[PDB]
Amino acid sequence: YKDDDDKLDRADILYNIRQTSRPDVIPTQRDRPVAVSVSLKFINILEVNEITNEVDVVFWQQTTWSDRTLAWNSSHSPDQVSVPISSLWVPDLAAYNAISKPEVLTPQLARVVSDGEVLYMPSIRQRFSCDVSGVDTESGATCRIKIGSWTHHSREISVDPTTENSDDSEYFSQYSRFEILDVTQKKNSVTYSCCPEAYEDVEVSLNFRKK
Amino acid sequence: DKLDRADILYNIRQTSRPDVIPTQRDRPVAVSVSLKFINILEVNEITNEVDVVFWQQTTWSDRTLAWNSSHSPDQVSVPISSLWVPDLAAYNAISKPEVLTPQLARVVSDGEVLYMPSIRQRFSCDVSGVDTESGATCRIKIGSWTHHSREISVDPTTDDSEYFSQYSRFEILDVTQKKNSVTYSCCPEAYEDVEVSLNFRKK
Amino acid sequence: DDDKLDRADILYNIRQTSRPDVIPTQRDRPVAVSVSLKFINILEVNEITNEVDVVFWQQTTWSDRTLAWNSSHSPDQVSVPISSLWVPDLAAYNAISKPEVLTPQLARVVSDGEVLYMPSIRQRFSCDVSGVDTESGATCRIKIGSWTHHSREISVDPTDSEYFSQYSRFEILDVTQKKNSVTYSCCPEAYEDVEVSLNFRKKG
Amino acid sequence: DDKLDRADILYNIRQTSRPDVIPTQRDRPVAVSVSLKFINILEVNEITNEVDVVFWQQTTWSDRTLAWNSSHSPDQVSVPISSLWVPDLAAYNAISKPEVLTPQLARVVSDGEVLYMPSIRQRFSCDVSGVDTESGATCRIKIGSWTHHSREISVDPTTENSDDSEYFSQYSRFEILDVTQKKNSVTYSCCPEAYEDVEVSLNFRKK
Amino acid sequence: KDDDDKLDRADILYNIRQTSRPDVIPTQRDRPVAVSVSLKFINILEVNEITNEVDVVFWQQTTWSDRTLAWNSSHSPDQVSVPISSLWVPDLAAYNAISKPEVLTPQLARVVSDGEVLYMPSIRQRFSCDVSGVDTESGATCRIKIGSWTHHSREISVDPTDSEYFSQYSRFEILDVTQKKNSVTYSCCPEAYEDVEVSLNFRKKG
Ligand SMILES: COc1ccccc1-c1cc(N(Cc2ccccn2)Cc2ccccn2)nc(N)n1
Ligand SMILES: COc1ccccc1-c1cc(N(Cc2ccccn2)Cc2ccccn2)nc(N)n1
Ligand SMILES: COc1ccccc1-c1cc(N(Cc2ccccn2)Cc2ccccn2)nc(N)n1
Ligand SMILES: COc1ccccc1-c1cc(N(Cc2ccccn2)Cc2ccccn2)nc(N)n1
Ligand SMILES: COc1ccccc1-c1cc(N(Cc2ccccn2)Cc2ccccn2)nc(N)n1
Ligand SMILES: *[C@@H]1O[C@H](CO)[C@@H](O)[C@H](O)[C@H]1NC(C)=O
Ligand SMILES: *[C@@H]1O[C@H](CO)[C@@H](O)[C@H](O)[C@H]1NC(C)=O
Ligand SMILES: *[C@@H]1O[C@H](CO)[C@@H](O)[C@H](O)[C@H]1NC(C)=O
Ligand SMILES: *[C@@H]1O[C@H](CO)[C@@H](O)[C@H](O)[C@H]1NC(C)=O
Ligand SMILES: *[C@@H]1O[C@H](CO)[C@@H](O)[C@H](O)[C@H]1NC(C)=O
Repeated sequence: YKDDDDKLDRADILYNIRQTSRPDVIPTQRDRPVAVSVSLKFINILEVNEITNEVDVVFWQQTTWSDRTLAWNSSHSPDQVSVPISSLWVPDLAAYNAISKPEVLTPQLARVVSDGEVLYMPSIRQRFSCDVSGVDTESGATCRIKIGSWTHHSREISVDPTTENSDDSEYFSQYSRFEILDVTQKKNSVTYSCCPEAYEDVEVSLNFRKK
Repeated sequence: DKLDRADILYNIRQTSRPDVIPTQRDRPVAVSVSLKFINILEVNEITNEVDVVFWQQTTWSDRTLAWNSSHSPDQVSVPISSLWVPDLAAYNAISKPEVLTPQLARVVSDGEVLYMPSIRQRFSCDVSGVDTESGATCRIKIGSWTHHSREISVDPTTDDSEYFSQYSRFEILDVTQKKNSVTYSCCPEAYEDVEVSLNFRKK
Repeated sequence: DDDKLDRADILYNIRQTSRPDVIPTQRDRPVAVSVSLKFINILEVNEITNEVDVVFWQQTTWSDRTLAWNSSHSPDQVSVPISSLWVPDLAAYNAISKPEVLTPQLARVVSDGEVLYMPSIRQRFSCDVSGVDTESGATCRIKIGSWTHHSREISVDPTDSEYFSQYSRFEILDVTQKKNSVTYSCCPEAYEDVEVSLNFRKKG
Repeated sequence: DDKLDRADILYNIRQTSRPDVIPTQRDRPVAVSVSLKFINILEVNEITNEVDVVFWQQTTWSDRTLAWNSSHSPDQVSVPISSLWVPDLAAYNAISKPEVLTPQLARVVSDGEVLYMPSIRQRFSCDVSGVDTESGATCRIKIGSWTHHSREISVDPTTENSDDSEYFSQYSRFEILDVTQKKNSVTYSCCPEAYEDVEVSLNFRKK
Repeated sequence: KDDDDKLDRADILYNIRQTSRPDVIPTQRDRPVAVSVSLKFINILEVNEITNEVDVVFWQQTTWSDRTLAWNSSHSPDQVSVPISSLWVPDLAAYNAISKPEVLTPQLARVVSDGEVLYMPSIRQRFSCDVSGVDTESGATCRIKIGSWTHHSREISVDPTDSEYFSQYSRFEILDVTQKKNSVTYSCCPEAYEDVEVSLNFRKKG
């Protein structure tokens, strides 16, 4: 703050974050799962198949977590900096019903806050297999997207689904063939017969309609 | 906590040889492959081609990666570039395997390594009778590309209802796997591969 | 100017001072980043889906005057791979494809410390196409800003078809680039963005 | 087998192996053998004269500086091809990048032979006329080095096809009739020297 | 006949990487670097009559010299293959390309012992150009601008030069190909940038 556009300060913070960050290791502070907070803000619904139950969409994946080893006294340093994600540890998030690669359309940077929180918001385009039934009714279709960690169980990573549907058309495209009805993010946990340990995910329920 | 996990990752990088196969004694390295399908995206009966998504459940061990986890974590997530991985290939594939998931493996304390990419990939196989109640049966041949049977053995394993999409255009009747071997006129040595047979039909 | 030795040394100097991940802010002032798009063709237009497939030259310029040298007996500009430089993390907010880059990824660094960067980009967008079969034409807006830097770190300044292709199915009516400000009911600080207005139509 | 034997052989290869320099022993060209074994014909366009196919590029050449005594050690190993010199093979009538569908590894034999066989999907312009008849279409593919003279790289075409059935998809909408490979040396106004290739001729038709 | 001393080739390659400067224009004598560019078309695949776009495959014959790479070819090879990773290469771009160039060949060059570098990627790119009368006897006449992307004329000068490499199975034939020197000057920047106009005149067959 104040002296925020201090280039030397910024260089040093980044040097520090690199001396300290370990990108392949989960920043479990203590014992608790890393609380990974995830929220999708959709931008567009591009392609929709009534027949094959497949949607093409574009969403901003608002993602956050803390690694307080990264932290620093921002008394006379800047409050945040931007850091290429290849430098930081990043939750290994994935969509379990994804049917195409997550396509990132944005620079792969993240903000680190002086308190050790990281804000990561990539713009993603991706296809899913989900219920497209009734997309032309006016109760609308409801497409459910499941996202959590691919390899870290619940005692290692937990998903917080805190989200608001009020600001939703601050994000969505005025020019879509579709319109958003509601977005519902519910936290739940999934186990698997083969395997111990429950994996936290957020279930993002996308309610939408052809205009 | 994470200084343990950090140090376990250091040990893995010390010992691991991502390019050399971890042969115990003079035994083959035993690889378990088990496909659990999630989607069947496209199917052509005129060309005999299929576009599927599946979780490739894979396990083997390297005991040199093992550690005493009395008072340290039991497993850790590790980037597969740091480990040896079986060089597996679907012999009858017709697209590159597109991996949909972070390329991370789980390394267990005993030296077991758990790796399971979600894969999207296209195959040429028998689609005759997809529109029929008895369904088409498509076999996918997965084995090692460079290691013959004395270096790598591929052992199948395993139920399917817990993975496959309800919203699919198709349903799964049955998925069965069997160990198979591959030889060639030109080439001495046999190659193990698992034959996954996907029996399926339109809803 | 072309004395090769001067050039290898200027590039060595730049790689010593260049901090490719750190913003070149000076005097606790933002980095000023002029952006201007020069459209080069409009390849595919879809009026049912409101998507446009365009190819454009993105004139980008800003300065880091630590990179400066005394060119009194030295070349005034050099070409420098952008791997070696900080670059504004520009993104198009209503893009729907990743920016496919058709050109060598070099920049020109000028002895005064100004950096001239201009990639040819083909990218699909979600914009307004209604009226493209009308003489007043479609108007399609593209919003470009920094992805992670708010206004106090990065500013984006605003500024015919000397560039546009004469073999496109479409003709350009006008282009206007106004500097608008973005905030969200979410995050405190404003983001500086240049809204580019492309008014164009089909020929007939 | 024996892991540290295998590790050590890898170390040895990475000491001696020069991935960017041709392995010319006793000053004559590197012989490269090339055998294509088609796995499927996925798409043919009869009017645009283009075929899309899948094949196994059986490639072998020798690099004797790579050799070791295999009395009490493995006979071959697997090696990532980026640790090795590979021939710079190209298909002159290819109209798409080669899409390698398999692990990019090779087998180094203890006599210094390299064994490399990528599975490849590529599109070619060739003759697809008569694909619906039964003398068939014959699609000629031309492969050779992109930058090396016959004096630097030589191309062995030796090739059987009695075993075509072992490779080709039974479920293809086409059937192979024959595949013959002929060496062929080409000169260029550009350059003094001639560059060898191999014509592969894919005589095929629908079923 | 000493083209094959493998150790000799190792050392030349060693010498090249020591002297080479992959990100520095190799300007001799305060000359601009002279780059010859020459296209030998191979195919024309997807001509679209309405969008006015064509899809071509062509071998970009490209050459220039860097005398600092030169060695005595007296008792050593005349040329060597070298990865372009290790050499400077002109930042050439097709100004009216609407797709990225897709290089279909190993990205190597030949360095001759005089410092001449021969570089020829086979390329497959999509262009926005005049495709009027493709199925007439006059043909379509599609022109392609290829120049340095960041170097002006005092830095790089681009110089020009049948149908001997064009595919007979193409649905098109080549009438003529002409290549002209050219400049350019934008109401934006002072200097002029040299380019090459390549004029491909062609038509459907029959
Ligand atoms: C509360 O919502 C969030 C939760 C977690 C992480 C990020 C956000 C977030 C950040 C955010 N910006 C900062 C930011 C941080 C980091 C990366 C990119 N951006 C602002 C902004 C402005 C213009 C383009 C893009 N992003 N904007 C929105 N809508 N949400
Ligand atoms: C027999 O089962 C296996 C055999 C070998 C390897 C993996 C498995 C396995 C692991 C597994 N998970 C852990 C894991 C290990 C490693 C990588 C990713 N995941 C659970 C889980 C849950 C939610 C998303 C993802 N993975 N889940 C399933 N179904 N199978
Ligand atoms: C206002 O003009 C600009 C502002 C900022 C950055 C670049 C430009 C600019 C540069 C420019 N050239 C130099 C250049 C600099 C750097 C990179 C590429 N090119 C000339 C030229 C000519 C033929 C192809 C390409 N570029 N041309 C145009 N029209 N604009
Ligand atoms: C005459 O045979 C060849 C000549 C030259 C190069 C390779 C071969 C070759 C090798 C070969 N295998 C070894 C190998 C070496 C290297 C890479 C992959 N494989 C076995 C095998 C069998 C099933 C799938 C994969 N590979 N199989 C066949 N059919 N041909
Ligand atoms: C006037 O001719 C040229 C001018 C400038 C640059 C290249 C050439 C050139 C070189 C050339 N060959 C050498 C070479 C050098 C380097 C890379 C690839 N090849 C021969 C050859 C052989 C087989 C495939 C391809 N090219 N062939 C043709 N047609 N043109
Ligand atoms: C941060 O630094 C300031 C220096 O003025 C100091 O007063 C303050 O106590 C420090 N805070 C912490 C938590 O160390
Ligand atoms: C592992 O280490 C613990 C102490 O850390 C020791 O008591 C034990 O004997 C060791 N071995 C096994 C198999 O637990
Ligand atoms: C640059 O150098 C020249 C001579 O080397 C000198 O005359 C001049 O004062 C220096 N500084 C500037 C800003 O030109
Ligand atoms: C191989 O090794 C053995 C023992 O090291 C040695 O006696 C022999 O001469 C070597 N060469 C051959 C061809 O056996
Ligand atoms: C090397 O070059 C020099 C001068 O360019 C010449 O005198 C000599 O004949 C050449 N060959 C050898 C072997 O020195």
